[PDB]
This record gives sequence, structure tokens and C-alpha cells, in this order.
Amino acid sequence: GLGTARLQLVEFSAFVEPRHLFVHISQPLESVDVRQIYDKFPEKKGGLRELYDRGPPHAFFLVKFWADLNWSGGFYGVSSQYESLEHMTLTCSSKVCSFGKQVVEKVETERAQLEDGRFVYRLLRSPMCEYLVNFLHKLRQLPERYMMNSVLENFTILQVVTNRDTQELLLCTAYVFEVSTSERGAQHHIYRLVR
Amino acid sequence: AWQARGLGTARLQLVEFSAFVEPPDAVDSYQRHLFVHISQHCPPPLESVDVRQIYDKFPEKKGGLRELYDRGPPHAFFLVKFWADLNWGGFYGVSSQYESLEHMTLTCSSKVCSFGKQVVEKVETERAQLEDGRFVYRLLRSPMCEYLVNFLHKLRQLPERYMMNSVLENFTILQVVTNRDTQELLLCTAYVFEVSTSERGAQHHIYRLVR
Ligand SMILES: *CCC(=O)Nc1cccc(Nc2cccc(OCCCCC)c2)c1
Ligand SMILES: *C(=O)CCCCCCCCCCCCC
Repeated sequence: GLGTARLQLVEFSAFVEPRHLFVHISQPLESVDVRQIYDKFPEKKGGLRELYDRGPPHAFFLVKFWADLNWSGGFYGVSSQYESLEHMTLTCSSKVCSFGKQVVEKVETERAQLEDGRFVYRLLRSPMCEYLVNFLHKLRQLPERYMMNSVLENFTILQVVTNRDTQELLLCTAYVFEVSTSERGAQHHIYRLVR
Repeated sequence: AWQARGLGTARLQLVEFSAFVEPPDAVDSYQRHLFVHISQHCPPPLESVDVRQIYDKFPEKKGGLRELYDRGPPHAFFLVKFWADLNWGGFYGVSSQYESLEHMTLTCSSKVCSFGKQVVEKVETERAQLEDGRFVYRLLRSPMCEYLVNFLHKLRQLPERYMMNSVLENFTILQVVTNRDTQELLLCTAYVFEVSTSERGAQHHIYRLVR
């Protein structure tokens, strides 16, 4: 699963409704060397290189998305649902990167809620960046999915989830993107990152 | 009249804004340099500028001035013209404080734009802190992201003020403060820039954006 003893992703969708899901995770994982994807994110402070060093290594995951772009709007949303057995306040940083430069950093806070003898963190129907909405509307124009893939090889997201009070890193997920077909809806493959 | 006297509405007032750098020496004898600074501690109607005149200086489609102005409310839109002081490996930071009569979760987006295209964007949320009968939203000492720090380091090495001014002619910043829960826009500030002259520190002029 995508998670640690301390925090687990329970669900993630980005979608549009005027529900079409561009990407959806509902909840022995393969390994990939983090060195392979250093040049996908900025090398300054808050870079994958210097984040993995600080540890803990077991908290770093890669998610590859085959996004469904078959659907001017519209409400454009992200929904995330995390859970834990300990009571925490989360800070969720999302850095949208184009050619390894950060073009958007979005910083959210979510306080734990008690539900069925576990703590849930609901960041539901958060409005998508104006930048992603515009990018999506242009991406959908492209005549060929090989062109959509060419444009996405340079487009990445890094989401760092911290224990607010302690600053302890809990989850670091790198996201990479291609496009799926219609008959073959959104798909993903979650990997663990190792050095 | 109900025309703004400062940068704020009845729902949300800027208290203080500043971009600064603290030299490494700051730990020994404290000092900070203000690139720009707005203080509305203790206060005539503001002047008006037609938002159409600056459309092409900001991004387009979703979250471009024209669409933001279209969604409204029209009284929440301001233009700040900064004369930045560029005469100073330190700490580059941004501090903002807003006040409200009501309890809200604010979302704050800052969009750095070059020739009118979005380049770099920072989005933060701040929950209300209830103090002396009113709520305060404090976003103090946000690290300046590395694009603005590289930009400042380059701009300051230019041989001539007129060249700094020509570069800054195509450098703008759009700030949208929304009620995170309801999505209603509270405050939209467009920033245009020039250099000030070494002996004059940072200065600013605030305008109402009209149409
Ligand atoms: C570098 C991207 C980023 O994070 N920018 C950022 C972050 C928080 C707040 C702001 N706002 C802002 C608004 C007006 C002026 C500012 O700096 C002035 C320096 C430029 C003078 C030439 C910053 C931006
Ligand atoms: C910006 O508003 C922050 C959003 C951060 C999470 C985005 C998750 C991925 C978006 C899915 C759509 C991309 C398909 C190419």
C-alpha cells in the first residue's frame, strides 16, 4: 500500500463535474531508485535529493498515472483522504513542476478527526490550481495521445506530508504522468523509492 | 461614499505586508532590508485606475484579471505600485497580516508573472486567530521562493536604473485572497514595480481598480 505505520493514503482523485476522474487511487510493491527521478524535481532546498537524505527512506513513494483526458467547465477538484492511529495535524505541500522547476507550491493543513477507532484526514473537493485547470484544457486539445505523453514527460508533482507540530516527514509522493485511452480508463502503479 | 480609503474591504483589511532580507550578520546585530513594505496601522478616498489598462500585464483564462474581475466583487480589487529598494546567502522572506470581523479560513495565492504569463505560484491557507474582538490571519516570514530570490540577485547587478525599470516593466504579481470554505474572493491585489533610488527607501501608491 501507499503509506507507513504512521500515515496511509486511503483515496485520491482529481476530477471535473459541471464525475470524470483524471486519476483515482482507491484503498508486494515494486522498487525504483530515487536517483532515476532527481532531474524531475528542483535540486534547491525542498528537492527530492535533499528530502530523501533527511529520511525516513521508507516514507518515499513514486506513483505513475495513466490519466483519462476524455470528457470550458466546470468545477475542477482534488479529493485526498489519509488515516492514522495517532492524533496529528498534517501540513500537505504539493509542488507542481514543469521541466524540474517548481511553477506551483500549494500548502494545506488538516487536523485529525476521530472516526471508527482511527484518525481520518479529509482534504475533500479542494479547487484545482488555475495553472492545472488551464494546462488540462490545453492538454485535451492535442490530436494524438503520443503528443499528450511527450508534453507530460516534463510535468511532475511532489507532495510532502509532514506532522505539523514536529515537522517529521510522514509521506513524500512523486507523481509522473502519461495518458490512458477511453476503453482503458485511468490506471496507476505505486512504487517505493530506494537509493 | 463607500469607496476604499485603504487596501481592504469591510470583510478583510491588509494590516501589514513586507518582502525583506536579513543578512547572515543578523544573528549578531539584527537588521532587515525592506524591498517593499505596506503598513495600515492607524489611518480621503484612494485614486482609481481602469483594470482594462493592465489586463495584458497578467495571466489569461482561469484566474486572469478579466475573469477574476468578472466574478467580482468589484470593490475587492486594488493596484499597488511599488518603488522597490534594491540596495542591500541571507534570509529572503514575505510577511502578511490581514484582519477581519468574521472567522474564515483564508486561501492566499501569489502569482509571479513575466510579460503577463504565470511563472511561479505560491498558495497558502491561514485559519483565523481570535484576538481583541477581531480575527487576525498571520502569514509571517514565508521563505521567498527561489525564483524571486534569483530575480532580485540579478536585477540588483544591472548597470543602470532605467534597465532595472525596463525589466520590471514586464514583472508583475497578482494576489487573490479567497474564503477557502465558500470560494468567495475577499481581496485581489495587482502589483507593478519600479526601482526606487537608493536614498529613497521602498514606497508605494495604492489605487482602486475600476471598470
Ligand atoms: C517566488 C515565488 C513566491 O513564493 N512568491 C511569493 C510568495 C509569497 C508572497 C509573495 N508576494 C509578493 C507580493 C509583492 C511583492 C513581493 O516581493 C517584492 C520583490 C520584488 C521587487 C522587484 C512578494 C510572493
Ligand atoms: C493545485 O491546485 C494543487 C493540486 C495538487 C494535486 C494534483 C494531483 C494531480 C492532478 C491530476 C490531473 C493531472 C493530469 C495530467
